Parts: sequence; structure tokens; C-alpha cells
Amino acid sequence: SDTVEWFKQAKYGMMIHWGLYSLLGGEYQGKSSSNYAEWVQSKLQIPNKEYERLTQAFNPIYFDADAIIDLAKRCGMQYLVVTTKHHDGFAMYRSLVDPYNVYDATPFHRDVIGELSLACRKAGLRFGLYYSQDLDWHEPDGGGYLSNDIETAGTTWDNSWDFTGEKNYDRAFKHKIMPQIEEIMSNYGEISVAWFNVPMTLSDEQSQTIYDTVKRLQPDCLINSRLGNGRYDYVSLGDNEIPEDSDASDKAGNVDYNSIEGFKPSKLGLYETAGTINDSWGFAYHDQNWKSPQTIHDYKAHLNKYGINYLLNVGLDGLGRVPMAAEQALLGARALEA
Amino acid sequence: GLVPRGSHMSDTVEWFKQAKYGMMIHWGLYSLLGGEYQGKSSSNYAEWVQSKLQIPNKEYERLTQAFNPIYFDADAIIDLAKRCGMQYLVVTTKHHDGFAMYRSLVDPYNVYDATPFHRDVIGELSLACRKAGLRFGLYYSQDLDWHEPDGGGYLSNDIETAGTTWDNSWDFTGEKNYDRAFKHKIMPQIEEIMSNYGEISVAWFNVPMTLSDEQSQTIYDTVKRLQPDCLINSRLGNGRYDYVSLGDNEIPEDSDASDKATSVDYNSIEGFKPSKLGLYETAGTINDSWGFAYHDQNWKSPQTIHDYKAHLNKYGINYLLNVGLDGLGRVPMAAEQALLGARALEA
Amino acid sequence: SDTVEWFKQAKYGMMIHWGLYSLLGGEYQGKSSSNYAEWVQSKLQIPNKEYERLTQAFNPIYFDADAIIDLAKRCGMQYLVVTTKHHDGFAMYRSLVDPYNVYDATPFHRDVIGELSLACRKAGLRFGLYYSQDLDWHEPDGGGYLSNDIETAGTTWDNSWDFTGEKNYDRAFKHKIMPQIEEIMSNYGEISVAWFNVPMTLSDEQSQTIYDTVKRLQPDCLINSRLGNGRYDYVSLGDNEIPEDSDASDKVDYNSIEGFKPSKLGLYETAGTINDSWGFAYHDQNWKSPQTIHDYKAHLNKYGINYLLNVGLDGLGRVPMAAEQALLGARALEA
Amino acid sequence: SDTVEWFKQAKYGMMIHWGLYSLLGGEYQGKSSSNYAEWVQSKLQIPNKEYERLTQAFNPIYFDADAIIDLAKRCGMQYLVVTTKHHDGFAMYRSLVDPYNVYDATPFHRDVIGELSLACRKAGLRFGLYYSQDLDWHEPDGGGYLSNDIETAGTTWDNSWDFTGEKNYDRAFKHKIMPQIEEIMSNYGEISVAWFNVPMTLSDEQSQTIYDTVKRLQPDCLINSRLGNGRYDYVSLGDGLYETAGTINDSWGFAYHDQNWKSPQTIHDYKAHLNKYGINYLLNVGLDGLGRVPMAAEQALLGARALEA
Amino acid sequence: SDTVEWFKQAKYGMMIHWGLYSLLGGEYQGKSSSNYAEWVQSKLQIPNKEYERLTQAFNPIYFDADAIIDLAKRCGMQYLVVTTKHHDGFAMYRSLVDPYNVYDATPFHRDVIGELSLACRKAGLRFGLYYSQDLDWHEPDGGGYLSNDIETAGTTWDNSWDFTGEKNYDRAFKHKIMPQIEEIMSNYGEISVAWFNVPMTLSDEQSQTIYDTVKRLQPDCLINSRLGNGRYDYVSLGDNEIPEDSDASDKVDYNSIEGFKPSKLGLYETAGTINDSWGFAYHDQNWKSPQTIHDYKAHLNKYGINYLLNVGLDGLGRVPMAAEQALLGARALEA
Amino acid sequence: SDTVEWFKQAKYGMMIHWGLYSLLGGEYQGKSSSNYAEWVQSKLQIPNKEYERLTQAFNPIYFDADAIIDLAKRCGMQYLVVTTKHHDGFAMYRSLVDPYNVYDATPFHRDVIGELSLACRKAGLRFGLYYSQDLDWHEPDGGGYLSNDIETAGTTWDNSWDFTGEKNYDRAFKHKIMPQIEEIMSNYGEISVAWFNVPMTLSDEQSQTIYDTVKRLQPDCLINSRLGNGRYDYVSLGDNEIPEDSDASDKATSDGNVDYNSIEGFKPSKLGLYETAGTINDSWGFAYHDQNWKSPQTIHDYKAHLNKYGINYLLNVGLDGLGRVPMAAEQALLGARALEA
Ligand SMILES: [Mg+2]
Repeated sequence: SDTVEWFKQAKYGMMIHWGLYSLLGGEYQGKSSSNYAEWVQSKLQIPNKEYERLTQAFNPIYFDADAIIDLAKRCGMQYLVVTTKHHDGFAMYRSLVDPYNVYDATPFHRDVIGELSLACRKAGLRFGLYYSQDLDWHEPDGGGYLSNDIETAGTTWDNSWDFTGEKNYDRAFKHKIMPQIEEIMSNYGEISVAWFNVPMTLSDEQSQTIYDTVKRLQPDCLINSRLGNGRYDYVSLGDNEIPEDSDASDKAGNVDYNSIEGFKPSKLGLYETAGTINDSWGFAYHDQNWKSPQTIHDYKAHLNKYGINYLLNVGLDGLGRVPMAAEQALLGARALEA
Repeated sequence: GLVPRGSHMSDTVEWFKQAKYGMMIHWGLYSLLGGEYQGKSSSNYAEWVQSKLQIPNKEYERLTQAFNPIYFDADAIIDLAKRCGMQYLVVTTKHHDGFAMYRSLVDPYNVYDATPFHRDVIGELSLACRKAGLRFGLYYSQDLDWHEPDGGGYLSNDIETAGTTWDNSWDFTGEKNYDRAFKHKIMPQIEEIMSNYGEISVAWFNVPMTLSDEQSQTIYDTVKRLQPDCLINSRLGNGRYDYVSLGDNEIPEDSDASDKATSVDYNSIEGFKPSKLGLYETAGTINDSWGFAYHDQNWKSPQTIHDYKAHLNKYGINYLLNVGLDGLGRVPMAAEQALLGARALEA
Repeated sequence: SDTVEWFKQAKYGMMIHWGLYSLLGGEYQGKSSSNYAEWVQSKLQIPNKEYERLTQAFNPIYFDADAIIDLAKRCGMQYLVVTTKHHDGFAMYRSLVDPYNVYDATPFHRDVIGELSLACRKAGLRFGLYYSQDLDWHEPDGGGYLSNDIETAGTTWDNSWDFTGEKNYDRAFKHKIMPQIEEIMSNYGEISVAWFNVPMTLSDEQSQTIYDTVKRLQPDCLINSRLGNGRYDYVSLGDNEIPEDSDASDKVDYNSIEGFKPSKLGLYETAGTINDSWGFAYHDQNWKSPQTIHDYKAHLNKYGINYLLNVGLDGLGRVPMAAEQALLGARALEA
Repeated sequence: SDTVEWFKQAKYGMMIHWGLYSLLGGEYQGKSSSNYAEWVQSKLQIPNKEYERLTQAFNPIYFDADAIIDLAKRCGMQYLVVTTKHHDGFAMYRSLVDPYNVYDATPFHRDVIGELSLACRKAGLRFGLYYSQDLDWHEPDGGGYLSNDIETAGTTWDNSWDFTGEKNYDRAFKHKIMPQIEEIMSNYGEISVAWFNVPMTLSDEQSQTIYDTVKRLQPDCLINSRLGNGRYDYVSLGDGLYETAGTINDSWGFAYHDQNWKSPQTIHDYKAHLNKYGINYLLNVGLDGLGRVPMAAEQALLGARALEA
Repeated sequence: SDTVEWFKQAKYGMMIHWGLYSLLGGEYQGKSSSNYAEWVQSKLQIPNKEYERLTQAFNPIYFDADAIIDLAKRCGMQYLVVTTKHHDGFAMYRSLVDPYNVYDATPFHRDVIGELSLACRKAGLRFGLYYSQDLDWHEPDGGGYLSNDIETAGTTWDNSWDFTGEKNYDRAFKHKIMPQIEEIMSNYGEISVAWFNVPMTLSDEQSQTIYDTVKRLQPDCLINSRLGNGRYDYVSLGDNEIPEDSDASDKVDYNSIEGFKPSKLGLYETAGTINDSWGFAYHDQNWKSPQTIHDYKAHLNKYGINYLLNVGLDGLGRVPMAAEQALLGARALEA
Repeated sequence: SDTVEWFKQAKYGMMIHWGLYSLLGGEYQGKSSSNYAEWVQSKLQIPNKEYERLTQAFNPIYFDADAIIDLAKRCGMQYLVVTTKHHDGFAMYRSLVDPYNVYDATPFHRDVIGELSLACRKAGLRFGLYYSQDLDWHEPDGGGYLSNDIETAGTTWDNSWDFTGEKNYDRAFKHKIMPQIEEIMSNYGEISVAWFNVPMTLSDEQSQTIYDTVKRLQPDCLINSRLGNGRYDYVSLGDNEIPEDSDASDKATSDGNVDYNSIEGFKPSKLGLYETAGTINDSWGFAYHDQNWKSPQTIHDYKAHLNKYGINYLLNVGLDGLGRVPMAAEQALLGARALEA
């Protein structure tokens, strides 16, 4: 495969997390998110009716897809993966299936995914899509409701505060998850990476259905291991997981295909660690724990030396900007390369 | 204590002498930028960003369309002040960028007319203060106005600032005459704010870089005409004041605080000046900025706030402690917690 | 079927009529509707161009799905059936097929059906959907143009004033009716009741096509007899029809809307109004008393007939005070 | 005075009550107004924060000033008196003094008083203005706070729920009442009638200041006996120049549940009785939330006209 | 076919070009083109990001579909063919597939094609649709990038200023072109004429796919020769092509847009403009006289060729006065 | 006066006509304006209720004050005079007195006069304001109702179709005219020229009141003769009036009394100041169907002829509905500039 040989040498990509959570920036009504500001709805059990009010404050006058792609290109990043829909269920593209999206529901009235697709194509960057296929806090049958024995970066995995009755993920899978995956894999050109997440609920068959649908629409798209249940083309390591040299040299009993930490089998020999510059995925006002240029440089070098890609995230602010400290960290790391 | 119903029975002078502690609010379009613009930093003063980065008015004005602070709640801000034992609240009606935070008939560059928010922030804070029994004060940039070709500061650019120049020297590069801005915008807006928001206890002017003694006097007399009990700070300039504002964050050492010595540049903003009435105030910040600044997390501790307040008050100096609201109209969590923490150290 | 045994014992449901007609409230340009305010467009032959202007006045700041469902629940009602689209053709949900709907066309910019679905699910009420499958005054090929020998609550059954040429219901059936039924039966979760109406035009095959489509998307949904042509799971009696003992003890024009019809499953329902209109009507204060509501309910239920009692929400999205008081009063008469 | 001789023979006028209260139509949160729907904010102590939400629902697509005036004219009404601002304090004209008004605060974004002024002038009806000078539930210092020993069509005369501190009408008088009276008596052409309330709170001096201001701006405007200043042009009789104001049903504001409309014959007979004694009949219409004359009101008026020949 | 015999005797139709280009009227930011105003994005290489801003200025308060159709009818025109989407890629109908359209993207918030469809039906005019199936300057994979039959020479017509990389029309064909053709052939009633254009990229198979899809959805729709590759029911001559007697009496590059081509059914049409532009152009006052229009029509018709005469509406939705007067004047020259 | 010596040598200025009429562009319901497209409301007796609909179509995304001033400057024009309010009564600035204005009533929501003032100041062009003090078709008491024996570029001078009863200009003078003049002479910096028009109704006292008000607010502002009644600082000739050599030499059209409220010919000028305002085509407002653009040579020669007699040439641009200078207008202006050394 051309995509396979490409991904093996791609080395470095930019990830983007952006959504309504970015406006809150890790604070709400005088209380804090966890280190993951994008989990704030769960952490503080924000009712959908309240969280939806953020739509009216979403008018990011500084968002400029071409400028973001240009920054990625100047840093030597070869692909960009963006949140089409995170756990809160809010789509960052024009979804016919669900009007809870950036185009229909906000004054911004623009398809963010559309703009980033176009910018990537112009600049010659490959384009990837993140989608929360399991969790959806906007849906009564969103995933996570069987997993609450496992601690989260919020409270529960699912929206357990608005929705307290019988739940069946199958219904959300059929009505929202699969239709939206069809939208994003149809409407934005060639997709090189599909980034799924936290497969807490979906069955082997549901993972397979997604896998097959993605490949039908996007034959060369690489799917990451967090689609769950062994249905994937490359392995995502844990959040910010920089494996020890020894373990990265082995890339290594039973594997839990739905765990998100550590190595898993990879027939194609493809691996990626997604990481953050500070400690959040979403923008977080009070997290100034930005990794230094030296740290970023060394993480990238270590991953790449062992055949692992580094997908480094930017959490855009409420105005659509790369935080200055994020940009300076990225450019600083780039300056340390020959 | 002989006043009309609805007024404070304590005379403003005796009140201010014992007031000890007030809240200041800085809020405007600069709060959206939060100390950054196009990948570049403000100075420590995020509200100075327009000058620091010479942002053209045509660009800066675009911020109006992003100003929809759905979490602004005047009653909640007043409640925080009151529970912390603050006895007054002083709010930016218009800062150096020239953008009004009230419904100005004189100038549509304001929060009511120019933003989707379409609400009179000063009006809401006035009403909240009245309901809670807090005295209400108004900050107004009478000299600098970066939205006005004749805004002040154009004679002062030999002196370093928290931006670049004192004036807007990038959009406006020709002949300038502050007198025109004084007549057309400054005096009319002062008349608005001193007329339309009830009883005003404090008038907080700033950086008197340009206005003449006569212009200072004209302001002083107009404020007193509209608001006979309003106390005016020393940064109106030229000796026209009722109380002395110390420097920004100026906590004088015991010896200086005791002596308050002057035997004076009336247009300087540092150090003591004469006060016939014996009234003094230090305005300070919880972090290092007046406006909200995303990258300034240097929040003073509860203990520091408590100690600063106690030190100032022991020497008869009031502490006016600022909150820079964010773009959504919120008190930053660390600021709220610092204030509540300081309150917990009293009893 | 679980839905069958449920419906047999459900006894009592709330119906909702709400639309652009609710703003007019039974008056337009100084003239009155009939007793049916929701028929005003036909009664007064309001041109579509004029009627559509109502969209801009539709901003019901007091609409609260949770509060409506809570009132139903407090009254012992076990299900709620709501107008997704009445005869005027205006959809009260986000229809991709047709932008003449509450989400796309009004400042309210909210999916009313979506909000009611969510509220019903949270409170454990079963949810039903009303759809005018035959009449559509917004469509040149809307039904009713073969039926004008039969008296109406307006003028004609069809829009005969904007559309005066050749008509063919098959075109509207294909392009609007079936696609919208697919939307409402796909996008709002489990649907327990489908309430069709006034089958003045559609063929046996068209009734069957709807029936099959509803069952495909909603296997447990019970369909009422006004789908027409014998394609149904339960019998709807006439509007406000409280049957006399002889007929009710015993329980055929399949497209008539009055009287009994065969019911293989033994399921029956009378839909009624608290006043005399389905839609909100400013000048109709003829509210049935608590005792009348109580007695109608008891009478219907003793024959195994469900009582589906309608509320016509006002232009602000409110239950009229007199309607709320009637319902709560009736509930107070149960021991 | 030309206005004096005119008013003596005018016989019949239309009054209009219209405001945010008209949207509620005598109900709020499942509770009733009294017979006076326009008093609902007081009756049910609706907080200003909640009541103000009505602004967003105010888009009366059927409001047509020319059509209202044409109805008045066809019935032989010679003047129209309209609510510029009722007790709730919401102005139905573009007020520079206060943005709580129909132009600035609603999607309708139109000056209702302006449109009615123009319509009256085109049709040759004299134009009159009603203004609540004492009560103002939108103002902390609105009047009524000395009068709560007297029962009302609501609860208290003042807003006693949002505003619970010291009250001094002098402040509202200076900042809102006098400035708004100056607006309405300046910006809408010749005003023939000024309709104020019976003063619960104003001083003699304040009533006099209003009288003098009106006459200064509108030298031919008639002031009636309600104003309380002790100088007036005509006597406002119960709710040689005289006028009785009345309603067609029992509410001033539109009230969905009041269908107690007076018959054509009643209106005809009442008007004839008043006119035989040299009393003008000022008959109110309460427009609905869409800006319409209720059908039964229109039918009553035209019916009464048909009984004259 | 009924449409075949109808088209043979129809003789005279109205064409409408209307879009964002109509606002610019051949001028843009200190530049101008006297070529076809609807081509201004290409002729002045206006970036999509700039051109899109025109959406916010599009509020044609004078647009009145009934009035346009009534003008056509009074002139004896028997059909109306309107731009659903021209080369700039902006749809003049509510497209689910692409929000770059007059309903979703402009304050006008109205379906222009929908309104014209309804107006035509009421007046008894047949309705036709123009769609740019090949060029689409809003799409990176829009057609035009393969120089048609002449090597290089500047003879590409894609958007080559915004989109400079490798291109594959098949992607746009699948994702935008075919879905939109399905929309317009599904959602606007009976379509009598399909007017395609400049087939310089699509394959014979792609032409066939369009042809078959149009016929599936609209069995009576006649397709013009500019669909390309021989897939058509009638021959479109060149723009404004008034053939000489010799050529007209006699009547092959299937993808050329000039001259005669074989016509099994004997159906032919020349589309022409009243001035020299299809879209409205501020500076083009070169209006043909009544006499010229009359004589062109007679010349075309005497050879069995229909005359499809275009109106370019202005930015307010109006027929330019000189255009209306030319058309009515030509009508006055008929008995 | 500095302004007097300045105006005498200024020679050449730009005028701007822009308003709701620019959207119609001289056509309405299939009917034509006269040569003056800005008079279309009167020509076709458009009811105010209908004309007001134009506000919702006014969103001129290509308006750029700096670019308009830059064109003026490139052509050697030394001042710019813009319509704050023409006969239709629609204000092109934020008027507190009247919400029928470009800021309050249109999606554009921008103060056109404010933007032009700022652009003029940055570029060092003097700034002038046009205001229709007499006619106002939006006001029942607008002027013109005594003058309908005299033909116009529409029908009547006044709005005689919406307003058919008794009229008294005094009311409009007090409530709209004087307050708006106060606004525009207060809120837009130093004003060098005040351009009034068609003084069909106002009295000598009313002309004087305006004159005094303008001078109070703008001491150095030069007021043109169309204020009426002899109350002026310089003489405006007729529309597009290029006087014959003999008359231009004498600065006189006849030997006796002048009519101070006529708009044609010379009048006395104590300060020796004169100006002809003219058009590039035949309309003041933008006109879709008027392509009768004067040639570069004509513009050059008109300017030279006027200037040789100490008469200024104030040449108008009628912006289109998008806020643009028509290309043919720009090309005529730059063409004329090219013919100067
Ligand atoms: Mg009274």
C-alpha cells in the first residue's frame, strides 16, 4: 500500500482538538476540569441544556485553517488529524444526521472540517479524522454505561446525569454513530487516518461494521487500534505514552484489544503515539505546563528511532487560535532539528 | 447622616477613610485576546495589547463580533465582593482602547450597540451594587483613547509604556489636538456615566499625560455638578482630586506609608501626593495584569492579599483589588479562590 | 406484543396539536375559523404566501417539553401523541425533505418533536406521532381534491385556492409524504403510536406502503384506522366520539372517520378535545369540566376504549391555564 | 383654543393598550391575571429578569397602524390615545433615555408610536398619548410604594419583589419619567391629548412640572383632571369638557380568557348616553400579541357604527 | 413521447441566468471583464474565499417568480430553463449535498428553483433546469483541467488559481455532481428540459450515468447535446448561433458546443441572449431590438429550431427594464 | 480666512451621492427614473412603506472609504463632499434624531459618513457634507409643497402621495432638519464645506438659523448658496453648469436682482468663491442604464474652463449598491488626470 509506506516514514503529525469545551477552557461555574479540559462536561456533570448554551458564544473570528496547516508544515508535520466529534457529541462539521454541530448551531456557521480539508489539500498534507464512536454525552444511548468501574478524566464514561434509565448503545450506533462516520468519510475528500477512541461498549461486530464502512468509502485510510476489538491497521499507544527504549525495540500473553495503553500486534508494523504539549487535549486556561522544545524534540526523536509516529496535539482556543505557548514550543522544537 | 432616601447616610469622606477594601473590574474587548494576538504577547498588562502590538482599529474592532459573554452575572460579581468584605466596586466604563462598556449615545463603539451581547454592563453592575448596598465607582480613561485620532499621549512618547506609544500612533500619524477629543468624546461620555447610573461614590481617572490644568478642572467640576458626593482620584491630573491614588500595585514600606511625604509631579502616577482630606488608595491586581491574561498564572496567595490589605489599612490606605473578567464574563477560578481564601483568613 | 398488552391497559393519553395555526388562534384578518382553529387556512382560503408569514412570529419562549410531559404524568396519562405535521403541511420537526418546518423556517430554530421525544423517554411515557398523510395544503398535489362533496371544518379538503390545475396525489405521496414518514419513524427513538388522519385520497396500496414502512422502522408501533383502507392495528373512533352503550358493548367504509370498525386485536381509542377545537382557539372558552372529563374517561375505559385527550398549545408554547386546570381537576376526582 | 372646541364636539375616540403584557394575555406560568391583564407583572410578581424575556417573542406581523386608524375613522372616532408606556415601564416607542423599548429590545425593531402618529395624521384623526408617570415596575424608584394599603388589580402598586430597599420616586422622576415625557411630546408631531394616571406618589410640584413640560412642548395638548396638578382642560370621569374611558370587554390589555364583549347595542347606547351629557367616550381596544384588533372587538365597534345610520 | 411532440412545436422559451455573479455584474475590485459576466470568477481569477463573500450581499427583495413567469407567458414563451448551478458551483436551490447555495448561505434564505417551479406549474409553462455538470470552480476536482482536443494554449477552464495540484474529476462527479443532479431531478416536480454544458472532461460513461439517472427520475425530460459524448435527445447549437440558410436546411465532435450534430428526433434549439452576456452585466447595454428578436425567432423557427432567449436577472432579482421592453416589443410585432 | 484662500485654489473636488436610491439604480417595477436616478422615489411616487424595504437589501460589502479617498487623491482632488441625507430623507450616518439611517436601519450597520471622515483625515483631504435641508420625502412636513408649478426630475418636489393634507415645513425644520444639521456638524470632525440644496420652502430666518448653527459648530466651514435666501459664503452654479465665457468673466448672469432661491446662474460673492458641481454621466445617483460617461477630454476641459475663471469643479461619483465606484467612472477620472502635466 502507498498509504502504508507513507505512514511508516511520515514520523510526525499535528492533532487538533476543538469544540464547545474549548470555550470553557477547563473552568465552569467556578470549578475545574481534570487535566483533560475536553472532559469538563463529564467532570462537572453539565446538563446538555446548559452545555448547549456554549453554541451561542462560539464565534472564533481568528480561526484560519490555512494558517494552522502552514504552522504544521513549517514544523515538518506530514499529516493533520482533527476532532470531527469528541465525547460531548458536538460535531465540528455540517452533519445532516444531527443539527448539534458547528455549522447549524453556532453563529460561526462554518464547516470547520471542510475548511481544514481544503487547507490540507492545498498544502499537500494528508488529512485524518478523529471521531468518538463509543462515547456520546449528547445521546441517551451513548456508550460508557457498562464501564463505570473504571475511573475517568470526568465522572462517568457516559452521560449519567441527563440520562438515568435503560440504555442500549445499539440504538445510538445505528442512528448517529454509523451515519456520521458515513458523512465524514464521504464529504471531505481522501482521508488517510481514522482516529477512533475509548472502545468501552461497542461489540466486535460493531467495530467490524465501522472498519468495513471506512474502507468502503476510503480504501486507503489507516484505522487506529482504538476502534476496538482488534479491528485496525495501526496501533495507537496510550495518551502521551512514550515507551521505554527497551519496550519500543520489541514493540511488546493475551492482549486486551479495548485497553488504550501499551503495545498490541501490528501486522503492518505501524505505530503512533498521540501526545499533548501541555497536559490537556482541549484548550485549558489554567494549564501552563507546556513541554519544552527540548522535551518535544527528544520525544519525537525517541519515537521515530523505534518506528513510532508522533501525533502532537494542539487544543485551539475559543477564538480558533493556536495558543502562543503551543506555537512557540512547536517552532522551538523544529529549530532543534538539522 | 442627613440625606435623601436612597442615598448613603455616611458622608463619602468619612466612609472612604474607613472603607479599607474594594473590588476593581477591568473588562473589555482586550479580555477576549487575553494577552495574545497573532502569536505575539502583550506586556504584563494585557489590556495594553492594542498599543503593544499596534493593532489597527479596523482589526481590533473585529473583536466586537466575538463578544457574547454568556456567563456574565452582575449579581454574582457583587455577591463575591460583598462576601469578601469589599465595600465598593469600581469598574472600567472605558479603558485606553476607547471602547465603552455602557450604552453611550455619544459613541456607538460600545458593548450595547456594537456587540451581539447587546446589554449595558455598567447598568447591570450599578443595579447589582444598589441591591446589595455596595457603593459604586466608575473608571474612565479621560486622556488616552486609541480609537480617537485626537486621543492623548502624543506628547509623552519619550516615556516608556506597557505597550508601544501612549497614543494610537499607527492608525493616526498626522497633526493631533487633544482638545477636540476632550470636547467631542471625553466630556460627553463623562457626562453620560455620571448621569445615567445613579449615585457614584468614586471616579477613577488615569494616566493624565496630555490634559491641561483647565481640562482637569472642567472634568472635576462636571463630576461634582452631577455627583456632589463623588470622590475623585489623583490621576485626573494637575492637582484636581479628593484622594490620592498610589502607583499600580504600590505597597509602600512602613517608613514611607507612615510619612506619606511630599516635601511633586501632579501628573506622575507613582508615590504620595498631598491629601488635605487624608484619603489614600492603592489599586492592585491579584495576578500581574489588569485585563484578563491567559498566560499569567502568578496569582497572589490568600495570605499575600490578607497581608497587603492589613499593611495598607494600618496606614490609612484603602486596597482596591482588581479582577480581570475573561471573555465569557467570568471571574477566573484562581482569582475567586484567592479572594475567598483571603476572606477566610479574617474573622 | 408488549405494545398490544400495554395499549389495552394504557387507558389515557395526552394529544398535542401545535403549529403555525396556533398563533392565529382561530382568527385571521378579522374573520373566524370554524370550531376547528387548526383548519383556519382552509376555512378562510389563506394563500400559502400569506400563511407562511406566521413562521417569523413563531418564537414560543415558554415551550417546555419536560413540563408538558410532567403534567401528563401527574394526570395518569401513559402516552403522548403529538402533531409532527397537520393539514397545513408545516412540519414541527427538522425535516430534510422539506424546509417548511419549525427548525429551518422560524426564529425558534428548535426541533419540537425531538424535545418531546427526549422528555417522554426521561419520564417513562410512551411516545406517539401524528402525521397528516393525505391532506397537505402546502403541496399542489396534496390530497382532498376528490372529496369536496363531503363537508369539512373549512372550505375544501385540499388547497383549492393556490392550486387550481391538474393534481396527482401520487406525486406528493412519493416526494413528501413517504419521505417525511420515514424521517419521523427514524429520528425520534421508539414510537408506540402512529396517528394518521382523514384518508380522503390515498389508495389501498398507498395505505399499505405506509403501514409497511412504519412497521419496518418501528416494529412495535400501533397504527390507527385513519391510515385508511383497513391498514391498521387499532380503531380510532370519531372526533370527540363517546359511543353509546349499545354500540360500545358490541364494537364498513374503511375511509370514514366515525363509528366502530373491526379490530382483530381488540384495541380502540377516542381522541377528544377539552374545548371544541384541536388547535388553540382564543375565543373558545367552552372547556369541559373536570367531572365531564372524568366521566368520559370512565365511560370509554369501561368498554376497553382508550381516551386520548388533546391540548392545543398557544403561540407561546403553553398549555392554556383552563386546560391545565381541567386536567388536574379531573385527576383530583380519581380516588 | 381650537383643541378645546374640537374636543367638545369630538364625541368618540379610540384608546389602545398594547405591550409585552399583551403576549401573556392574562396568564403566566399557569396562573391568572385579575380582570386587568395589563397588570399581570404586579398580580403575579413576575421578576423583571423573567418578564423581559417577552421582548424576544414580540414580533407582531399583523400590526398595521393604517388599518387600526381606518377602523377608528370608519366608526366615527375622532381621536386615538395610545399607551406609550404602561406600569411595567416598557416603552412602545424608540426611547433614547431607556433601551427597554419596542424598537431597541424586540425583533420587531419598529417604533409603534411613530407608526400610529403617521397613520393618525394621514387620516385626520387627532393623536393622544398615555404615559404611566407614577408607577414603573422596571425602575427601582418607580412609584406606588406608599399606597399598598389600597388594593390593586395586581399585588402592590410598585415592584416590591425585585426592589426591596429604600425608594425615592424623585430619582426616577428626574432620570426616566421627565426625560421620556419630553421624548413623546417632542418626537411624534402635534399631540392633542395627554393621558396620565391618578398620582399615588408624585408631589404637587412634580405634577405641575409635568403639566408645564407638556404645555411647553405641546401648547394645544389637553390635560385631563387625573394628572392631579389642580389645573386641567377636561374632566376624566369614572374608569364643560368631559371624557369617560371604557373597555369593550372587562380588560384594558388583551386577555385570552375574557370573552365578555359588550354588544353593538350596548356600545351604541352608552355612547349616546355619554354624548347627550357632553361627555366624550374613549373606547379601548387591547391589541393581541400579533398586533391585531381582536375580531370580537372589531365586530362590536362596526356593529355599533351600523346602528347610527 | 408527449415531450418530443411538445418541444417540436414549443418554438420559444425563456432562459434565466442568476447567481452570485449577478451582484458583480462584470466588475470586481478595480478590474472588469466584458466577456460573459457569469464567467467573472474565472475571467478575473477571483479566489473562492473572496467570491464567497458575495453570499452576504445576496438579498434580492424584488425577486418574484410569478411575475417572471407571467412575462414569459405574455411573450408566448412555452417553457423556462433556469440555472440551478453554473460554473462557479453555487446552487440556486436548497442542496443537502452542498451548503454553498442560495437557501443556506445567503440572507435571502429562499429556494429560487422551488419558487420558479411552483410559478411555472401554476401558469402552465413547462420547466427546465440548467446544471454545470463538468466545470465547478468551487470544487478542487471540478472539470476543465484536461485541454479539450487542442493541446495546451491556455485552453483549460478549471479553477486553477485556488487549486493547483493533481485533480480527478471522478471524485467531484461522485460526491457533488451526481448527487446534485439527483436533487434537482427529484425535488422540483416534472422537468421537461435538462440543459447541461461544456462537456470537456466527463467520460462517455459519466455522460451515460447522468443521462440514465435523469431519465430514471424524469422519464419525459429532454436532454441537450452539451451533456456530451452523444448522450442527448436534442441538439443545442452554439451560444447565440443563428445558422445560415444552407447549414440550417441541411442540419462530428460530440463535445464541441458549436454547429449542428445528428438529431434522431429532429429536435434543435439555439439559446441566445438579449444583450451579449448570460449573467447580468452592468456595462452591457447592447440590447437587441424588438425587430431583431422577432426576426431571429422567425429564422430559427422556420428551420424547426427552438429559440431559448435568456434573461440575466440583476442583483435585486429583477428583469432589467431594457430586457423586458425588448421582449414585450418583440411580442407586439406578432399578430 | 485660511479656508477662504484654500478654497479659491482648491480647483477640484470629489462629490459622492450614495443611498437607498443607489440600489434601484434608476429602475423600479419595470419603470425608469428621469436622468436623476436619486429622484426615483418622486418620479415614480414610491410609497415610503415600499421604499423602506430597500434598507434590508443594503449590505455594500465592497465599500472602502480609504479606497474612495485614494482615488480622489490620485486625481488631484483636494476635497470630498458626501451626501449625509438626500431628498428621500434617509441618513447615511448614525442619527440619534431619526432611525431612518444606514447604521440603525440596514444590515450594514456602519456609519458611512464616519468612515469617510476618518479616511479624509488620514489622507489630508478636506471634508465636506451635503444635506437636503428643504426636501425630505420621509417627512410629512418636508419642503417643496409650494413649488409644484415648477417641473422637477421626479413628479413633485415634496412627497405628495403619502402626505396629502396640510403641511408646515416649520415642524420638520424644528424636529428633523436643524437637529440633524447639528449632528453632522458636531460628530465628524472639521467640516470645510456645507452643501445645501434646492431651497424651495425655507424662510430667510430659517436659512439664517442654519447658517449661524453651522458657523457655531464649524467656524471655518464654507456654506454654499443653495442654503437659500442669500445666506452663504460661496456660490454654487447650476447642476453641470459650465458658464459661457462672458458670464464667467463677469460672475454675473443678468444685470439686476438675482433670485437667491434659484439654483441656476451666478449670484454675488463677497469672498469671490464659486463652484460648479457636475456628474460624470447624467445622474447624481448610480444609474444602471446611464452609460453616457463624459470623456477624459470633456472632464479635463470642463475643469480647465471653470478653473481659469476661479470656479471650482466638484465632480460627482454615484456609488453602486455594493459601495463601488463604477469602473467606467474610475476610468474617466483617471483618464482626465492623465491629460494633466
Ligand atoms: Mg388612573
